[PDB]
This record gives sequence, C-alpha cells and structure tokens, in this order.
Amino acid sequence: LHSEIGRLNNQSLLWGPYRPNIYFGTRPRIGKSLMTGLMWGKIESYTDFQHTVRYTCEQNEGMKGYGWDEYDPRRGGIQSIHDIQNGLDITTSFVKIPGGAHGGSWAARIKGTLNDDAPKDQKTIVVFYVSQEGENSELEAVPSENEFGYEGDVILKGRSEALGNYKLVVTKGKGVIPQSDHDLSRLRGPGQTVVQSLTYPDEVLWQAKPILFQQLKAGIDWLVENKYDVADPPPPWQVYLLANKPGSGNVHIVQKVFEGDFEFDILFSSESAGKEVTSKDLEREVKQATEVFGERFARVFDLKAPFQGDNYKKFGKSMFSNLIGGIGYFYGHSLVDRSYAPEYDEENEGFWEDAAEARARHQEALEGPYELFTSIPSRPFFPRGFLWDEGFHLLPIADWDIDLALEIIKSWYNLMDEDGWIAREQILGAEARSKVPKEFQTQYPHYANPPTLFLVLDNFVERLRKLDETLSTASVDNPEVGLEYLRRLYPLLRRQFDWFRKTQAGDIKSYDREAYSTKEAYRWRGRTVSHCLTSGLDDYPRPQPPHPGELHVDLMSWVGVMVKSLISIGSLLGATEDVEFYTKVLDAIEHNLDDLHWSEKEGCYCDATIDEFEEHKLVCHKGYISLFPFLTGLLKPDSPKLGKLLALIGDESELWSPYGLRSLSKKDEFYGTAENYWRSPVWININYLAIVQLYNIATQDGPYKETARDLYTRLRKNIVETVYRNWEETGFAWEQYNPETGKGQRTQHFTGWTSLVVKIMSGHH
Ligand SMILES: [N-]=[N+]=Nc1ccc(NCCCCCCN2C[C@H](O)[C@@H](O)[C@H](O)[C@H]2CO)c([N+](=O)[O-])c1
Repeated sequence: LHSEIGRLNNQSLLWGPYRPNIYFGTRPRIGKSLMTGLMWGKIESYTDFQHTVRYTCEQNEGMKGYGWDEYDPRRGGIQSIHDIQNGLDITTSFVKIPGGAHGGSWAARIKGTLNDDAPKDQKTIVVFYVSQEGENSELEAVPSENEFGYEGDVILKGRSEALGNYKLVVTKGKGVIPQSDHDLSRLRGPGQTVVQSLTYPDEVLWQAKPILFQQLKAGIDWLVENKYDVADPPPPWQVYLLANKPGSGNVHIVQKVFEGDFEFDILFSSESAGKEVTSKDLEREVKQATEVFGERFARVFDLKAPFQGDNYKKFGKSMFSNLIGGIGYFYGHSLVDRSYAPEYDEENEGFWEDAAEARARHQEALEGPYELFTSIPSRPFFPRGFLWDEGFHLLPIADWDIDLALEIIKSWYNLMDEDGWIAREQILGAEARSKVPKEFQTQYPHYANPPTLFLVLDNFVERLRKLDETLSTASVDNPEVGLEYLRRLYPLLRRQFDWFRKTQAGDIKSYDREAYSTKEAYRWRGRTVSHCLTSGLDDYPRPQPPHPGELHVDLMSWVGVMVKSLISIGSLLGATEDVEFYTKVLDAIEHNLDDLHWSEKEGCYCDATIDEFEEHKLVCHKGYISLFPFLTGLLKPDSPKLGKLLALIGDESELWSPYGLRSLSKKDEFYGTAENYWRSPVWININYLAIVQLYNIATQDGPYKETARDLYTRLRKNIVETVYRNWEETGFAWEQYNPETGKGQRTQHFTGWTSLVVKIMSGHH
C-alpha cells in the first residue's frame, strides 16, 4: 500500500509549470522530455524586439510585478504578470486533467490585455517554444492547409517512452491579426500564425532565446538577399515574422502577432487518457481548481485575529501561492571539487589562505546527472534549491499538502552522497548554471548548511502521532505509509547526523577546555575573514581572526535539533540501540551549550575562540546567534538562562524594533557595518523561529508564560504587519526588512521564507 500511494503521488505530481526560472513554461518531472516556454514582446521598430522580448524571470523598472494568485501543483493555478515595458497585463492559467498512464493531461490559457498607457494598436509578438530531449522520441507539426501559415490551430503530434503518444495544440486564439499590404506578403503571406520545426543537439534545446533569434536573423538575411530594403521596407512585425516551415524536429517554434488584446490556449492531450482536452475543458477545470483552492486555504490557513480581514486573506493567498508556485524540477550535472584537499580540513591558523590555494587548483569537475524537485527562494535572482531555505519553505507547504513536502524532502535526500553530504546550493544543468558566475558554481563537500529540513520532519512526526484531497494527506492518514517513509529516510538522516559530527567537529581536547562532555563541540567549515556562508548568516560577526579553535553555538544547536528528531524517529522505528546513543548526545549538548557557550557576564550565548594565549575566550555579539539554543527549542521552559534571553529579545535598545527582531544589536560594534547583510536587518525566517518558541512557552505553565505571551503577541503583530505593509505598497515580498524604516530591502520576489508569514498569521502552533 506504501508502493500504491507512491505511484499515485508520482502520477499526481508528474506535470506542472515546473520552470519557475521563466515567466511561463511546463516540463514533467523527467530529466530528458518535453518542455514548453512562453515569450512575448511589443515591436515598434526594426530593432526593439530583441530588447523587449520576455522569457527568463527578472525584476527591474520595466516590470511592475508578477506572481501566482493561486497555485497547487496537483491542480494548477493562475499567474498574473504586470509588464510596464510592453504595456501588457498578462494572465497565464494552467490546469491539470488526470487520466491515462502517463501522468495525465494539462492546458494553459495565455491572456494579454493592453494597459491604459499602451498604444491601442500595439503589435505584440508571442511565441510558444516547444522542445523534446531524448534519443527515441518524435514530435511533428501537422502541416497547414493554407500556404504561408495557419488560419486555425497548430497541432503537434509526438511520442516518447516517458509520455507515450500525445498531442499538443496551440489554438487559433482571439484578437486582431495585423495584415501587411507589402510586396513581401506574396512570398510570406499577409500575416498569420507560423511554425518552424527544427533539430539541434539535445543539450542546447534549453537555449530558447538564441535559438529563436538565430531564426529571426536568417529571416532578415533572406530579406536583404532578396532585395527587400530601406527604399520600401515591410513593417517591423512582418520583418520579424518567421517563414512558415513545419515538420519533424526536437524544436518547434510557434509564433503569432497580435494587434491589441489577445488570448490563446495550449492543450496537451495524453493519448492514453482517451478523450482529448478541449478549451471548454480548460475553462471548467480552471473554475473548479479555484473553488478547491479557496476551500483548502480557508481550512489550512485560517488567519487569526487581528488578521482575519479580507485584506490579510488576499495577502496570505499571495504570499502562499508565490511560495508553492516557485516549485521547480531541475535536472543535470553539477560542479563539485572532489579533491578533498587537506587544506579543506582547516586545522591550522590562517586556514582561509590555504583553502584559497586549494581552490586555485581548480580540481572541480561536473558530476551527475542529478534531479531535484524543490521550491526556491527567488524566481528572478536565484531560482534553485538552497538546503536550509527549503526547511523554511516546506513549513507552510507541509500544512497545505504533507505528501508534497515529503516528496520534496525525499528529493533532497536522494542527492546525499556516500559520506552524508548534500551540497547546500543545487545548480543542476547548463540551464541552471547560466544564472550563476562560474566562480560561484563549485560546491565543496566540507560545506554544511543548517539542517532545517528536520523541522519539517518534526512537524510530520507530531502529525503522525495524533481525490487529490485524499492524496495530499495519505502519508499521515495511513500510519503504515508514514512509518515506511521514515523507515526508508531514517538511515540517511543518521548518515547526515554522523557527517556533521565527522566534518564539522570542534576542538575541545587540544586546549585548556573544561566541559561536561569531551565530544560535543562544533565549528562551521568554510569561514573566511569576514564571512561564514555555510551557517546561513553570511556576515554575522564571528571571532576575529577565524581560528581552528572556534566553536559556534548556532551549529551546536542545530546538532541538538537533529538529535531530538532522531530520538523521535528512532523511537518510532524501535531503533533502541540508536535512541540510547542519541539520548546521551542530547544530554551532553545540553551541558556543553552552557559549559562552552554561556556568558554569565553578558546574559546570553556566544561563539567561542582561542586566545592569543591559547585560552578559551567567549566572543559575544548580541543578535540572532546569541539566541540560538532558544530558537532551536533546546531550553527548558523554566531555564533562568531562557529568561535572560527573553529580556534580550524584548529589549528595544538591543534586538527589539517596531518591525521585528534585529539580526544584530544596535549596541554591537558591528551594527550596520560593511554589507550589513545580517548585521541589523530583520529576517523573517529567524523571527519565525522566535515567534514559534515564544508561543510554546506562552501555552505552558512556567515563570515566563506571561512574558512570552506578551512578546509572542507583539512580535507576531510586528512581523506580519511589516511584511503586509510592504506587500501592500510594493506588491513584493522582500528578503529582509529595515529595522529603522520598516522598508523591505535587498531582493524582491523573495518567496522565499518571507512567505512564512502565512503560517505566523495562521497561529495555533
Ligand atoms: N540587481 N540584481 N540583484 C541580484 C542580487 C543577487 C544575485 N545573486 C545571489 C546569489 C546567492 C544568493 C544567496 C541568498 N541567500 C543568502 C542568505 O544569507 C542565505 O542564508 C540564503 O540561504 C541564501 C538563499 O536564500 C543576483 N543574481 O542574478 O545572481 C542578482
């Protein structure tokens, strides 16, 4: 039955608009298969379309905003795009229609409405680009009846092992098609839908813009060659209209030009499903998906006071849909340094110089291929999987559809190598790599990232203890299914645990260090003079200079998180010998958190280093790091330490701004210095952890119950309002928020752990 649920999940999730790196496109969760993508741009001159055309996601002054209004990967959704440069408000509706044996069918409607500023007679070029990778597969454009192009629908017939037989239709659509009275219309037609069918080597099919432009350029060359010149030039839009040439290939370009408003449909009909998909099907299925999305939201994300109003609901829906709508499927080789150079052990003083030297050997090479199914932080700026981000992303997604989240956790864990390492940044394939400077592609097997994915697992466990609707919760509703999932995952979790203790070990024994345990001590590998990228808190201030004697209280706390998870999951699978070992590790981290990391002088936790004189020194920088044992759920609800931490959190002159907790204290010498990434701004992921822990203490008997209740109430309020206020005014979720002004800053489209705000509003943790 676990095998059955798994198959039903596969079939359910196979198709989607799983190319979040582009405004709109589809691919199934198959490495080498059928992909589609949308392009559009106004054309006003002979040279503008190359600058106006849209394809891959960006965010500049020419784009007001875009995002998903509603989305569920099992059903589909609606995206809206507000494009200033091209004077166009666009809607892309996508819907899935289950059936057959090949992952069902799907349809999309592309609707373009000129805005009030646009010339009413704008010419807009629209392209539907279709590619198919694979050795023994075929795809053919059924030729036109008419001679220069299509009056009606374009039908592509294709086949592959993965998808069986299928047909993909691009409908005639609605709107004015401009007509040219030029001489050229005798050879090229007055103006009509055209198709070019081409073949390129499989590995470059992803390069849709260059492929299209190469065709446009050959068209213009043909004009030049055939005496079409500036004495008497055809209109721009006709100059940029491809000569119709449908046939067989692994690339099909479908081009339309519209004057004024337009819309057209794309109908993917899986043959094995029987009756083929129509436009009326699309419409009906689109209305149904919305109704269902509506009913689930109200149930899963029931916003508590004072956020019950419709404005906050709209806000919630937008933050949630953008997060779950970012889900992508990624496939290909990634770039890894597999030298295990001994400089990466970072055992000496000045280790960062040695590690640089090793990197300068450039032993990195492509390996794989790998696949990942994941949500992402940022469509426009970094549309790819990040390990500790995904932990936060799945908290709201798990609420919505636990089986989806588990599917994604599983996807992540299938990347883990024999040592127990998952690269913290997954850049899979040439497409993914295109967005990333080569200097920043290489992953390093000694680089950790927080194991926040355990938090999702913890939530699943608590849920497990206590048609698409069914599937979304099959792994909790059938405890048999759930347990088997943990059984299969469990060894990899343990593997990762061991990998942390092996590769991210700190040094107790070589120094004058006294502590309850000789074992428990941790130091993030990969730190440079100004940075510790692997911790997630890029430029939060750390001991200077970096030093092999360093210990990092955030890292120990994460190890505490994992061991507590391993206890619960172990105990579920009766891995007694394991649960006893974990118990002793937990006990030891608890003592060593205090022995090595507590500052009585300062009233908080600190990282530690080794003196100019070989002694253990604490290095306190009051901020997120200082709160870690609290954030990670490690302290007892009556700890006097916790109570001091509550004072630090609530203290306006340190951490507490009107807009949320500051990453660093205003008192800290490093406040608002350098790039000021994690040195003051308010970050929603850490604030979310604070909010959850405050609420925990608030709903339990103890000395801080009421203190927590006040802080919880205010912090929830402050964080939600800041993110709402910015969304209201800018249309965007931001990466981080300014504690002085409350303004969103750094990158937009950060959905992204900023979307945790839906869960904060939802409450009842
Ligand atoms: N103008 N334009 N603006 C930009 C700005 C940046 C940019 N690239 C950024 C590549 C690394 C992204 C790291 C973000 N986060 C850091 C955080 O500290 C971590 O904790 C967290 O895990 C990660 C992931 O969320 C690009 N671009 O196109 O590559 C265009």
